[PDB]
Amino acid sequence: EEEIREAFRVFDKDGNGYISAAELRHVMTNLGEKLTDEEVDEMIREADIDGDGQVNYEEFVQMMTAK
Ligand SMILES: [Ca+2]
Ligand SMILES: [Ca+2]
Repeated sequence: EEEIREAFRVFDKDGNGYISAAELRHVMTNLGEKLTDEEVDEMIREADIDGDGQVNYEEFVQMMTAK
């Protein structure tokens, strides 16, 4: 949980409590993963359950902790 929360805070550059798709591109691109805007749209749409177009802490946990 702390690893996921700390990681979630690391991607929330503005501390808004929500990770934007472009923010995902920043972390994924520097993390060594280069995704296109559509590939991130797929990850956002799959992890975005409220269709808000962004990943919140609960969605991030399920997407990375998808049991
Ligand atoms: Ca943010
Ligand atoms: Ca969402």
